[PDB]
Amino acid sequence: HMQVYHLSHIDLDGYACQLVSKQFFKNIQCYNANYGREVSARIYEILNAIAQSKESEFLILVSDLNLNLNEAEYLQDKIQEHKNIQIQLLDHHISGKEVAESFHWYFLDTNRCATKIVYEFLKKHYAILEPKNTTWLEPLVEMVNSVDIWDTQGYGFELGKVCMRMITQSSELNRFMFDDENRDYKLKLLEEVKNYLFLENAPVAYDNDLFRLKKIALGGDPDTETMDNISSNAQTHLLSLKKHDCSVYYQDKKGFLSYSMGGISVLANLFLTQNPDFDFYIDVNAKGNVSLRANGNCDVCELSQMCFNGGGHRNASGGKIDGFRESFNYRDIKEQIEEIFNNA
Ligand SMILES: [Cl-]
Ligand SMILES: [Cl-]
Repeated sequence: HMQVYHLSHIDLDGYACQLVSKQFFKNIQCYNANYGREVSARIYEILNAIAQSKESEFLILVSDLNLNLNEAEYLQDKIQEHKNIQIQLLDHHISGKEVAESFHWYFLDTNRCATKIVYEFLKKHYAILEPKNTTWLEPLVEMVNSVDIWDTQGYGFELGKVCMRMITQSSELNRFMFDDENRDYKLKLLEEVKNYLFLENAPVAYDNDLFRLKKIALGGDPDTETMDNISSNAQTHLLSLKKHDCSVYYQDKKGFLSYSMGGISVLANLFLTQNPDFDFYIDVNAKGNVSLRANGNCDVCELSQMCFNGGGHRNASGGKIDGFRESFNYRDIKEQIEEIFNNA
C-alpha cells in the first residue's frame, strides 16, 4: 500500500493530470497550486503529511508546474532528513530547462502536455485500476494534448477548447475554502466528456449540455433552481461544517470569516438565514479588502469603520486591512482578523 501525493496546476492540463492519476492509485491525496508561493505551500503540506504518515512507501508526483532551483533543492534536501520516498516531476514548460538538468527526478518534455506525460509515465509503471476505462481515458488524454499544444488538426481539438473553458469557468465552488470539493466537481465534469467523445458532433453537443450538467454536479435541481442559488446553497452547506474553525467575535456579536470568496451578498444572506446564531459574515481577500454583510443583528457599517477604515450600510459594508499578509494557511488569515477584533 503506497501513498501517493499528487501536486498539479489548476487549468485543464493541470486537473486532467489528476483525473489520470486517480485512475491508477487507490491511495492518493491531491493538491493544486497556481503561482509560485502556492507551489511552495503545497510542497510544505506534502512533506508535512509524509512526516506524519504511518505508512512506509510514498510517491510524490508533481505535474504541470516548474520549480525554481531553490524549491527543487528544498524538495530534494527535505526528504533526506529524519520511509521510502520516490519523487517524479513531469512538466513541459521551457522555463524550467536549467532546473530540469540539475535533478534526475525532474523531467521536461516541451512537446507534450503534462496530462499526456503523466499518462504515459503511469501506464508504463502501474496497472490502471479499471482496465475498461482505457477506451475513453486515452482519447481524453489525447484531446487535452491537442488543445494544449494548439494542434488544430489533432484528435479532439475542438472539444478540448470547450473543456479548457469549462475548467476556467467552473468557479462555483471557491477553491481556497473547498479545495477537495472544488477538485471533485471539476474532475466529475471533465470525466463526463467520456460520454461525448464518440458522438458525431461532440464539441457542440458537450458545449450545449455543460450548464445543466454543472447544476446537477453541484447538487441542484436545474428544473427548479437558478445557478446562483445552486452555487450559494452548495457553498453554504460546506461552510456550515466549518462553524467552529471560522468563527470570529466582534464585541458581543459573532461572525463567520471566509477568504477569497469575492461577491458575498447571496452567499452571506443564505448563510445567516440557515445559521441564525451568527450576527455577521466577513470575507477577506489576498489584498486585505473586506466585505461585510449582516441580517439586521449587527451594524456592519459601524464595525468596518471601527476596524477596517471603511463604511457602507447597516447590513452591507466594506473596508481594507492595511499591511494585510496574504497566505494559503487559513489560520494565518484568521489570526489577523482576531488581532483587529481583539481591541475592538
Ligand atoms: Cl477553511
Ligand atoms: Cl461546525
